[PDB]
Amino acid sequence: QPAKKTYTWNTKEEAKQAFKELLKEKRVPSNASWEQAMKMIINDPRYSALAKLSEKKQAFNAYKVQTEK
Repeated sequence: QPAKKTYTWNTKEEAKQAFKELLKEKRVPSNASWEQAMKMIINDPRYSALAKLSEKKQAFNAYKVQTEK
């Protein structure tokens, strides 16, 4: 196809994993707002790892709690 490469997810852990790993690669800070983290991660196809934005936010919030303390 005329474009970049797309990722594919089948298990909730894999999709949630790409979203969390997506924030890690985006260096999202633990104090980033869903807007800053979501945009920095949406630019990446990993954002498609989650079909619901509510789960996308839970993974982002969990991502900050995993890179804090």
